[PDB]
Amino acid sequence: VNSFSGYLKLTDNVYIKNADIVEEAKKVKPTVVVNAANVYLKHGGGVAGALNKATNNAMQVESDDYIATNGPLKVGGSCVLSGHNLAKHCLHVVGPNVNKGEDIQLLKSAYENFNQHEVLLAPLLSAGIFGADPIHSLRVCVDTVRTNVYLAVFDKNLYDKLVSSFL
Ligand SMILES: O=C(O)Cc1c(Cl)cccc1Cl
Repeated sequence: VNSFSGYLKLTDNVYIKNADIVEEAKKVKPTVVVNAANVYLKHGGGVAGALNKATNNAMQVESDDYIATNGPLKVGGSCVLSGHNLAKHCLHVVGPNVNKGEDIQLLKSAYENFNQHEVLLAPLLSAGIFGADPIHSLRVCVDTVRTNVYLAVFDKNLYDKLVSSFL
């Protein structure tokens, strides 16, 4: 049993809810919250901007030190950093950004990072400002992640379309 409440069960291991990932993290304090990161860990907008704002910019300060030491992530890659006030850990995962022309096949590689964690609160990778089709992102998630993933979808309209269209 875990703390997550109000989710619809899609599969054995994948759950979904219409929720603000920031407000969900604040309530649950999950072991792992996933950030929709870019390779520079520049948390300007979308999910990353919202998570970072909720940490009062402490996520960005930590991230800048990580990049200064290690250099940029790979598209499809990840790093584990602090969850600050939101979670124990933040798994920063880089899905391909269609608005930069990145290979959508890298979305499966991105989701494979989730398998290193038994339970996660996450957004749909590569959707939102990254430009991918969220329906596709959900299919790749279900067909790739084997650990228990709780997906937060902010827009009620997209949430309802993801559920209604789910095979
Ligand atoms: O949650 C939403 O409504 C839209 C959304 C964002 Cl903002 C970021 C990543 C994935 C998705 Cl699906």
